Formats: sequence, C-alpha cells, structure tokens
Amino acid sequence: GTYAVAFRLERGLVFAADTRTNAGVDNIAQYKKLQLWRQPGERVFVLLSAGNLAATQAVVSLINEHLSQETDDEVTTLFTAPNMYRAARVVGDAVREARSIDGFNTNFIFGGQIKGERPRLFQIYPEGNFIEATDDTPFFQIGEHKYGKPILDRVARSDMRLGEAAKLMLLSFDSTLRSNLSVGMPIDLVIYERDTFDVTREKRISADDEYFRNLSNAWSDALRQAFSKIEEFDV
Amino acid sequence: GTYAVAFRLERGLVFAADTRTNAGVDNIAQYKKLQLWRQPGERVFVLLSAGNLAATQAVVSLINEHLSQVTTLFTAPNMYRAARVVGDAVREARSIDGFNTNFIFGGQIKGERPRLFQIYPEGNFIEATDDTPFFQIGEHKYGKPILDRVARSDMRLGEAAKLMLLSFDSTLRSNLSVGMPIDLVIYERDTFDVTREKRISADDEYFRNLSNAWSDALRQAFSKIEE
Repeated sequence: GTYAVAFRLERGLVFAADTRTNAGVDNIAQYKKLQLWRQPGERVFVLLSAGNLAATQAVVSLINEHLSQETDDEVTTLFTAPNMYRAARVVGDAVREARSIDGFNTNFIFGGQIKGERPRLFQIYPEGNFIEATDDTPFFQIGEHKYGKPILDRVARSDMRLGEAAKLMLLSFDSTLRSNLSVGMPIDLVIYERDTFDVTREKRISADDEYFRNLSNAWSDALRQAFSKIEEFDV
Repeated sequence: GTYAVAFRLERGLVFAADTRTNAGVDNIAQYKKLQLWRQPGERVFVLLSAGNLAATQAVVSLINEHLSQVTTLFTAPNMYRAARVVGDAVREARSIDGFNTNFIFGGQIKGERPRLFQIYPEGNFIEATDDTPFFQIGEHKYGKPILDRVARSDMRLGEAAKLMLLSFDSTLRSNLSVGMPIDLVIYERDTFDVTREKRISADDEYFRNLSNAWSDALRQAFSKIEE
C-alpha cells in the first residue's frame, strides 16, 4: 500500500509520500518513496512511487543507470531532456523497459522544473503514458486515493501558498492513515519554490510529531464545531 | 455502484441509501435500495442493499416469497435470528443458480432492543456495537473520514441523519456510480412503526445548502487553523 500526493501551484510544487511497505499486514517495513535528482541551477526532479516495491525500485534503478552510464546522445536521460514533458517520457520509457526486462501495478507522480520554462507536474500510469496537471485539478494522488480526496476537492486551490498546501496535504494524509493501515508514517515532504532549482525546504514527519497530532485534533474539533452550526435536518 | 449507510444509536436506528444503478456509466437507472417490512406493534425491519441488482433483487424476492407461503422475518424470535433469515436468503440465492451482494439489515422485535447488522456475500453477518455505531456498504471510502471524526453512539436521530447526508455528499462528488435521490428512514425506539421517512431529490434545496455550507465551513475552518 501507498499514499503519495503532489500539488502544482502558482509559486511552485509540493510533494509528499508515506513510507510503509508490506508483504502482508503482519510483515511490514519502511522505505522512502520520494526520489530526488538535481543539477544545481539547471533542473530539479521529484518522483513519488506507488505499487509493487520490486517493480518501482526497478524503474528507479533504470533511471539512475542511464544517468550513470553516460555514453550516447540518442538515448535521452533526465539530465539531457530539453523540457519536463520529455523528462516525463524518460520516466515512461523506464516503466516500459522495466516491464520488458521480465501484475505490474506501478504508479508514479513526476514533477519539477527545467531552466527556460515553468514548473510542471505529471502522473505516470502503469503502461508508461502520462498526463500533465492543470489549474482545474492542481494535484495528483496515487495508491490509496479515496480517503484523502474529499478535503482536497473542497479546500484546495491553485493559488495556495506552498506552506498552506503542505498543511492541507498533511490533513489529507491524516484521514488516509486513520482508515487505511497499509499507509503509514513517517511522511516525507518536499516543497519546491519556482525558479530556485534547489530543494531547501524538506522534512520527514515522524509518527510522534506533535504538530501533526495537534493539526489532526484541531481539524477534528473544527469539523465538530462546524457540524453543530449546520441547520438540523427535518424529517 | 451503491452507497448505503445506517446508524445504531441510543434513541433508535437511522437508515439511508442512494438509488443509482447502471449497466455501464452511459446507461443508468433509478431503483429503491431500501426495503421495509412491518407487523403493527410486534416488529419492523429495514434492509439496505448493495451490489449486483439481479442478485440483490433475488434475495429480496426470496424473503418476500417465504413470507407469503422454515423461519421467516415474521416468525423469527430475535433480531439475530432475523439476520440469519436474510443470510439464508443470500445463500439460497447463490445455490439456485460474481455474486457480490452486501446488505445492512436492522430493526426491532418486541422483547429486546433495536439491533443493526451487516450481511456479507457468503451469508454470514456481524452486529453493530457502540464502538463503531454505523455500517457502510458499496462505496465506503469517500464517506468514512467525516464519520470517524464526528460519529458518536449517543447522537440524536436527526443529528445522525445530518451527518449521513454530509457523508453522502462527499461520496456523490467523488464516485459517480452513486447518485441521488437518497431514501432516508429514521426508526424511533419501542415504536414498531416508520413515520419519519423521506426521499431527498437532486433538486432538494436543503441538501444543496447543506453541501455549500459544509464546503464554506471547511474552507473557513482551514483558514482559521492557518492563522
């Protein structure tokens, strides 16, 4: 199981993912599902992964292998891609190559920025094809997407501040954690600011984090408070 | 697709279900998924249904067939045995001729308190307690978070009905196989009769204001936590 979510905003991008993997509910482990590539001043990429761990690690391994083995121009890599659409296709080709090497249920959220254009955000499907984020729906979800969605559909906006969207995403995580046990803390969160080409704002939020626990209680109190203000249903 | 939810409370029971069926997203229809049986003063039963329409109607058909002509809903001594009557109808529906029927079965029989059950596809069932005073069948995920945060065993019947409609709204917005109208029934304790009943249409003014007010309140509450 997984829950990973990313936001695409006016001021930049916000990425977040849980760390829980399992081979049955009675056999669990912790794995970072957020990858980060960077050429200082030129480009930043963030990849969130969901699905089978063996399959997702194979896709990440292939991306890192082509970056390392620098010996060709025709084979495009993350660092040789001219724009983020072509960078998304590099990830797509890595998914297709991982299938061909010998179900395959890998889902990714891929985003960042390359110098000369705005920050862009994508969702990669199991087949290798992908879709780009727009202002109409300024976020993507992968893995367990249902528990966290209703708070995003009601509250989320494309003009949100990066820290504001980060708080909303943690409340989305909170709802997911309480109803799906295959999703689990800690949560890796990254904020990317537009035109910086660097990741300075990056936290790992542990299970014992007081802010997350106070934020969870505050939202539950505010909803109980709001619920009581609603007019009574006459029957 | 379906969303149906019921609450088991101190003052009684509350039931609700959507009406949308489909043979693919481009070919839809409307069917009542809440069945009601009653003997004046003796007993009352409510069955919410989810899953394949042919299979769910077959279960309801077998329940009504046995009542016309072996324990039935009206000959069952307690609500636990009444749940087993529904469970046997599920098993019989399978054996006559995949099969993914889920039900919420509740009511009261004279002698004991009102009780609420969830019937699984195999025929076996579980009973509601105060720890988790509700059941969900069909699309259960979108509607759950508001229930986990707000739901209480000592809720009022109208209060629980209001919470259920907010849970319906979030489900309707995200799962399109779920659809209005919504049928809602409130059963009061020791009455053995259904007076408080209502179909909420898609054009209903209260439900539209309920949806908008909840959206505004969550935006207000989030901006309050921001500062």
